[PDB]
Amino acid sequence: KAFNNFPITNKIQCNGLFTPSNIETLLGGTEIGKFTVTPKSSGSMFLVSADIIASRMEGGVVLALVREGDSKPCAISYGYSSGVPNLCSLRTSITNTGLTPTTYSLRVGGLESGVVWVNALSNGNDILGITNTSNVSFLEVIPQTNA
Amino acid sequence: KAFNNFPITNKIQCNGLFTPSNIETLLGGTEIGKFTVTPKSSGSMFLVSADIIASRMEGGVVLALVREGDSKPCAISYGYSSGVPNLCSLRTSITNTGLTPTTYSLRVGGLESGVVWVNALSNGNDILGITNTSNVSFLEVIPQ
Amino acid sequence: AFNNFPITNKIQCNGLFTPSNIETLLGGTEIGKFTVTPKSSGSMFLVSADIIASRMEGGVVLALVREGDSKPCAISYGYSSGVPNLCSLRTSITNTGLTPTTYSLRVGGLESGVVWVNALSNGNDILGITNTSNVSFLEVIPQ
Ligand SMILES: [K+]
Repeated sequence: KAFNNFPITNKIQCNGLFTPSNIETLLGGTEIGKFTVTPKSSGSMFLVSADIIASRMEGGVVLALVREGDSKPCAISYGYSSGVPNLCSLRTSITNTGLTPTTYSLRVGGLESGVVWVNALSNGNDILGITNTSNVSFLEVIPQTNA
Repeated sequence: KAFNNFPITNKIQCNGLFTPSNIETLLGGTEIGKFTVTPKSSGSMFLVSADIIASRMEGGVVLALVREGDSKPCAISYGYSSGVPNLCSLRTSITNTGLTPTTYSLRVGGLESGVVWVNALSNGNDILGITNTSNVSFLEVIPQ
Repeated sequence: AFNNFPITNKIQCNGLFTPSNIETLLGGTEIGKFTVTPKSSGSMFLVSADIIASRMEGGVVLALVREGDSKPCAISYGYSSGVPNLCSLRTSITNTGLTPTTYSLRVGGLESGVVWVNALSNGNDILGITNTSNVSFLEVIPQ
């Protein structure tokens, strides 16, 4: 079937917040990447893993995956930073509805308040003075029919 | 080769602690899911990933995977929450014996003290006012 | 091909990661070495390191080094408040042949601080038992 990895090496200032008002809309957080994938197989799943290096002053990080054409996220996850960079992750298994190429958008933002930096320290400076890499991968798998 | 994903969306208050006296028993934590998988290949392994949204007042979260029929966990992992929700994960490779369906239970609880809420804020409220989703997946693979 | 490499020892990771050593081989403490051989050409390895780590309040750094290189090919970040927490590295590396290749995983403090792997910050067993961190290599064919 399919495997696709999408590295994200850009630094992103995510000043877009996630709130109870915007969480089920398209307005929450800040987009950090877009990814187009095509299932090879009927009846398959995409196992999606976003593993994002992020910093913020003490608080929560929200990640939201949006299928282009939908009006709200199809998966939402949560991370944390104390001030120092931490891996913030989203895992989901999406049931595929055909063989049409589909574009997903990943958005990142503070839980209710605060600015989140992706691939940087909490002030936007390079972590350890270098370029860092976050990753979003899509792995197509066939789920087992359980007897 | 078998694959299955098991979403978990209930808000669950995990009052069961993990302690040095219960960690090698079936009594630690609070069960948050139970899953039955069937290997298609003999001598395979399951790559298991539990990714659980959890909150607790400042402290450690423990995750334990228990194979039904065993007397203690076959895998143990650790997570953290400051009070705000955070993903707490267990990732392991588990050996399969034969082709019969096998049932696994996932337990979550505080490291030695504290209450852990799964899929909720530390007071049991909905995170961002919505239903939230945790996942446990099993991917069958042939080891080298 | 799938290969899993469990790491069970209690390891004091006293080697720091600093701006001066991050792009060298000198950062961190090696916690494991893994030799894998791609079965298919054009393939990638999906690498997942999930390491139980503790330190006094602060950042944990993880670096994967491929034998022959002068610096890490993947770097990730974790956190501990003083109690053990899973610190992870995820990456996809492109395979270049069908010959065995050796990788090294190093863990250390972000700029300062001792990190313990598979242990409390004083080197005691967590919950009084042996604990397990894992590094796996799953060979897959890309698009
Ligand atoms: K903290």
